[PDB]
Amino acid sequence: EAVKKWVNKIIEENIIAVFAKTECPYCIKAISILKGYNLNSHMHVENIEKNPDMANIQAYLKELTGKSSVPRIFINKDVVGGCDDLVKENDEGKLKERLQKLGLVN
Ligand SMILES: [Hg+2]
Repeated sequence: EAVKKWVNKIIEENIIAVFAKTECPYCIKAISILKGYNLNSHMHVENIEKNPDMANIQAYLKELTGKSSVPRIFINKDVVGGCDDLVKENDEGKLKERLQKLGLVN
């Protein structure tokens, strides 16, 4: 219950929520792509490897998204997925569309 509520609060209180691990190039790449849209002010990155409940958090992320791996990326509570999903959305114009709908890019 407590772990789920904690994860939920991160997803619900930040428009852009990224769950990450320590020194992971795909975490770093995804976060850099998002900051390249000047999303810093509405982004929260949570390092779940530096957490005693990493496995619980990952299991819940898999319940929510189908995958336990990080990075795990949510935008306005919608599941984006991992860095590869973000790259696809970015290259194909979907990411910009999402952000436009949120007033985050003009
Ligand atoms: Hg990627």
